[PDB]
Amino acid sequence: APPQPVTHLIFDMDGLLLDTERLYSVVFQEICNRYDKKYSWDVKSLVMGKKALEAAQIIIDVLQLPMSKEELVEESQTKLKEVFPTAALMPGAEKLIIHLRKHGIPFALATSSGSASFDMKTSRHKEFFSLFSHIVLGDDPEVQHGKPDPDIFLACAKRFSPPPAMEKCLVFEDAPNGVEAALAAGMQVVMVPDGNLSRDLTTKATLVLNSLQDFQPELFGLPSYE
Ligand SMILES: [Mg+2]
Repeated sequence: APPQPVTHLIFDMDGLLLDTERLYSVVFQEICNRYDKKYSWDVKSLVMGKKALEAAQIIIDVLQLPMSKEELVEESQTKLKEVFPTAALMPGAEKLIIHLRKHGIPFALATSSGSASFDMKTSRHKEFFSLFSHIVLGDDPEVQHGKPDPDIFLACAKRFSPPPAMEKCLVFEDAPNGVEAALAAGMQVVMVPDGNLSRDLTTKATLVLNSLQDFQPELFGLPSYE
């Protein structure tokens, strides 16, 4: 469907604004390989956008790992805490966010990451995340399930004042679960997937781009870059 104008933007964090998915990947690969299993792209495609416990359970079930979701979360989080602060902004992220800010376009963050993980990941980036109108995290009491459940995006949209119609919201996502959550919420979505994701999982979004650098805001009725 052709892109329609929007007034409010909602961003994913992991893999979209920050390069944190590579950190998850290295840690889960190390754990999976102990058990002679490969933490592969098909598995990643299932768990990106999920809350930590949800993701862990899926990894365990799909790869048949001999652990509980609680054990996998505890171990992986212990390892990830050491490296989360090294997260870096993705290409085009700063340019876009600063542009939206200048033009007073409301935008917010909607991430399945919990509080502690968010705090660690954003250690070097507090000035960037301070530009968001508001932030909804995965441990928000209003949000029961991770993506592809639409609740995190619905909750995020409802916290703008005044709240927009969902159809005037534009989501930015790197993950197929996030694309599905946006569509289920009645929102348009720009996907910026890793090119290793399958064709089937990267042909559902309103627009699919190789980089945020390629996003043309005017396509959605927003101001062009200066
Ligand atoms: Mg993501």
